[PDB]
Amino acid sequence: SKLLMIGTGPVAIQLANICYLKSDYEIDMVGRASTSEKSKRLYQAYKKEKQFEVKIQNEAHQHLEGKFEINRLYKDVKNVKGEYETVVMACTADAYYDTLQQLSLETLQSVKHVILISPTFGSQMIVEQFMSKFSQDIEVISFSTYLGDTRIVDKEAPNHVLTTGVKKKLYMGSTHSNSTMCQRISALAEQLKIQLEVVESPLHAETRNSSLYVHPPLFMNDFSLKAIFEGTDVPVYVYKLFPEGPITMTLIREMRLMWKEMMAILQAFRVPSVNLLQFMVKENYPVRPETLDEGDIEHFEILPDILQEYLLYVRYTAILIDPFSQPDENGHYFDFSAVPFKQVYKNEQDVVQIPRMPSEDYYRTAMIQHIGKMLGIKTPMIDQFLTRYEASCQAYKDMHQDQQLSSQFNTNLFEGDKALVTKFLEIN
Amino acid sequence: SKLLMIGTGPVAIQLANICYLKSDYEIDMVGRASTSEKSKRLYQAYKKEKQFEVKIQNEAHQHLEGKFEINRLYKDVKNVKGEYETVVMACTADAYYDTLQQLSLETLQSVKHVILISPTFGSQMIVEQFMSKFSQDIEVISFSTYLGDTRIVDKEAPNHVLTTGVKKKLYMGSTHSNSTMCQRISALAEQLKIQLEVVESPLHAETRNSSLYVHPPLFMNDFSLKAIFEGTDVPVYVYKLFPEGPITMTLIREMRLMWKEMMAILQAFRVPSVNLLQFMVKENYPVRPETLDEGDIEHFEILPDILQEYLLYVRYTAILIDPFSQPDENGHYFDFSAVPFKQVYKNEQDVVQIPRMPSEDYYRTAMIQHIGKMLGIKTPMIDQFLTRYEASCQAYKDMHQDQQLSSQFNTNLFEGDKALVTKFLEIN
Ligand SMILES: NC(=O)c1ccc[n+]([C@@H]2O[C@H](COP(=O)([O-])OP(=O)(O)OC[C@H]3O[C@@H](n4cnc5c(N)ncnc54)[C@H](OP(=O)(O)O)[C@@H]3O)[C@@H](O)[C@H]2O)c1
Ligand SMILES: NC(=O)c1ccc[n+]([C@@H]2O[C@H](COP(=O)([O-])OP(=O)(O)OC[C@H]3O[C@@H](n4cnc5c(N)ncnc54)[C@H](OP(=O)(O)O)[C@@H]3O)[C@@H](O)[C@H]2O)c1
Ligand SMILES: C[C@H](N[C@@H](CCN[C@H](Cc1c[nH]cn1)C(=O)O)C(=O)O)C(=O)O
Ligand SMILES: C[C@H](N[C@@H](CCN[C@H](Cc1c[nH]cn1)C(=O)O)C(=O)O)C(=O)O
Repeated sequence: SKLLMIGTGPVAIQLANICYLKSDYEIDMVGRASTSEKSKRLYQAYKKEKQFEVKIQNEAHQHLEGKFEINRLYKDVKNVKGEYETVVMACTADAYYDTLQQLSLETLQSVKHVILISPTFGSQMIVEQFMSKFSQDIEVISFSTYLGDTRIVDKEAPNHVLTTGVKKKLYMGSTHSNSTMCQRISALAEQLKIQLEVVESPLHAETRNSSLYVHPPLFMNDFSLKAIFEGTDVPVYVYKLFPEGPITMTLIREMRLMWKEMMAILQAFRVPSVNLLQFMVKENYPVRPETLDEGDIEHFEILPDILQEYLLYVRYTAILIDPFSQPDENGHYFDFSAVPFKQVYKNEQDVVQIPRMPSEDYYRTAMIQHIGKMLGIKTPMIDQFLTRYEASCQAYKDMHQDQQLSSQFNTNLFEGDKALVTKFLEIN
Repeated sequence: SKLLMIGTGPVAIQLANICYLKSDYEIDMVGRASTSEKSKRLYQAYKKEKQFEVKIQNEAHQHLEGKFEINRLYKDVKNVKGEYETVVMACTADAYYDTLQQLSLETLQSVKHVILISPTFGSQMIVEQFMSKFSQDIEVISFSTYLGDTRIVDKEAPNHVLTTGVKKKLYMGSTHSNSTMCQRISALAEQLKIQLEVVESPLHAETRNSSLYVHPPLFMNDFSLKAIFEGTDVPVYVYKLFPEGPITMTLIREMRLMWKEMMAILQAFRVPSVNLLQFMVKENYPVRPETLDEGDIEHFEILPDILQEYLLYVRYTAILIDPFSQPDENGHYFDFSAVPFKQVYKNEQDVVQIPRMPSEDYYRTAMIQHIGKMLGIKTPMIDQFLTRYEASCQAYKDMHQDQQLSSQFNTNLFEGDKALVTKFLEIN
């Protein structure tokens, strides 16, 4: 009956409301004031109101709203003490190791379940291997992705969040097939009316995330990298066609390639492959039936390389607008394409930060590169994504010697995580 | 020293100014008051001012401007009498036969040169065969296209025209290789600083028109045909992607197919094939080097079918905007794509007209279908374009029994033209 929620962002608050209303756990949450003015605003705000709040936008999601109070908000990870049966990781996947290793020996020995909300590929292996020094039979659970979109509308009230969308389908894998925990999640899922698919293992669920395959080619190329680190003369956009954005036959080739390096790795683990196009079309944003042939979507994996690229290119062109939106009187639809790049930025202590795109993709990609080596698999497109990103960081360093920079710029991070995957893989 | 110019549109007026300033011909022109309120406005306007005028927009085209007076404006074709050495066809290609057959026996016997300004594929054969009953050694000349863009700014002054663009390259073929006429055109071409390419025959020049390959798939499909004959709830556009316009993997397949049916026919006549993509890109509107690989443009004809379609699709997507135009401060370029469909319309005597797209493409396509049969070549995509167009006409007839309709709606036109090609082809 004790639960530790690592995160104080909108994901963590949404999940905390779910555990509050539909579980028997006493819930403690943990951010970082030792480290983050964002966490400190949240802590200060919760301290004042003594309540979090989830609101909703679409009323089909009633189950998820509610005002609530938790048992204990910890200010910083090191402050955590005592025993916790279940731990929920509602932070970024590149902090899972860093954050667990700060918990006490006493705390780590008590843990039976670690649930990973937004894992990358390989996150369960890292977390299973690290937890193995403390429990003997740790249960680790992976979702494909967070269940929807939650955000803070007002930065000044970060304890008040708004869930706007919910995903059509999530996946879920456990180190312990059909555990009590697994069945409790499933039951919970249908309370919330969220289609959930249970799959053989955590790895399997972690590969059912489109962003794995799409974010790296989209953000780790010279066009995107310039827009983020250097800036451009006129605004450019993530989803537009060159020169308005990065998308190009080249970019699409790099995506097919990285997709296949990935399906090589998953054949090794005997995990089914992903029909990337079907995923995209039947689970993210839909296109008109006239745009793509149902038989090409369905057989995507057996079709020729050039044809796969064609189909992908076409997918992106189809979503320049929202083809199901309400066109205005001139035949013009909503410019769904016009998503700006987030650029490098100085936090309130004047330190240069790299935004989540592509920071977190560096992490994801670095991990898949390291899995790759250990397994005897090639990854030249991955290697290329990383080279490009490492070069832009260095270039930023050379170009901005007078500015304070974050550890995100440094080489080569994730040693602990790499070691942990190394170790895990030796064993099986 | 007598020249007959058939046409009183802006093409004819531009060409008449050229002959006036740079030839030794007495120039007569001929329209149709028996038939056209457009021709009658022009005749009335010329009658009043006793002068035509070409103005220019870009000053790189000086040579082409000028005010001028011709020897005789005929009101109608049948009014033509006397002898003419040279005849210039500045009318639509589907009227060449109809209009020549109205001239007197005396006139037709005098003619030595017929110059065809905007021929379709097969136009020279039609005109050579028909002229063979009158001259014995008629010279027929074909250009790829008219030399640029001329228009009337003000409908009320249709004797005043504006040439806005000039083509990068035209082609030119004669039944009489390297004739005096051929050399006089070439000399004239460089006076005007218009790159001209001389090719082996008229047929050869007639296939160096992108519209031959592009207009039929773009306009003779259900989406386009609906927009023209029926209308749509919101405006749609010729060059946009579905659902904003017709362009679709399907449409692109139909274009590759019709392109190849065409290259089958041209192999028979031992005429070189057209690299459709190179034509498009290096001679019409240019795209950024990052959009297409130079090696793919260059080797286009030997590349796989699916890849050819990909490349074409990409070409069209690249020209949604003008990628060389001056983007505004939000990163947005000129919406070069937003060309409306011209719809069926009632002339001033309440008769329903079908616009040039796709009227003239019906003609072009009907001719290539007829060449096809006679030569023992397949054309199922052509047949399909025509079937579709014939069906929409009929549907229009069934749906608008209370409205006066033009002969453009009727089946099956061009018998004379077909017979003439039949005859020509038997002989060689
Ligand atoms: N709707 C969504 O926002 C959404 C949707 C899909 C997936 N996700 C993913 O789920 C995770 C949490 O989402 P969120 O919206 O709650 O984001 P967030 O507010 O940035 O939450 C991350 C939480 O972990 C902390 N943290 C620890 N180490 C961190 C590091 N290295 N970088 C950044 N934060 C770190 C953050 O502290 P501070 O608050 O002090 O920064 C915060 O409390 C993220 O990976 C996110 O990409 C979110
Ligand atoms: N810049 C351009 O406009 C341009 C560019 C490239 C190619 N072209 C082509 O060159 C030809 C002439 O161009 P234009 O701009 O001078 O067009 P236009 O004004 O419509 O000229 C066609 C001339 O021929 C007459 N005509 C005879 N039979 C006709 C028929 N069945 N349908 C339509 N007109 C007929 C027209 O009479 P009325 O004047 O009484 O209609 C007119 O005098 C057209 O085929 C056009 O597509 C034009
Ligand atoms: C913003 C960041 N990542 C999103 C992905 C957001 N990507 C979509 C993808 C997309 C493709 N076409 C239009 N939108 C977007 O840019 O809004 C997520 O994990 O759900 C996050 O975790 O909050
Ligand atoms: C309008 C008609 N046909 C044109 C073709 C015009 N087609 C272009 C082609 C195009 C492709 N992308 C943008 N424009 C257009 O629609 O303006 C010609 O023969 O030069 C004419 O003869 O005057």
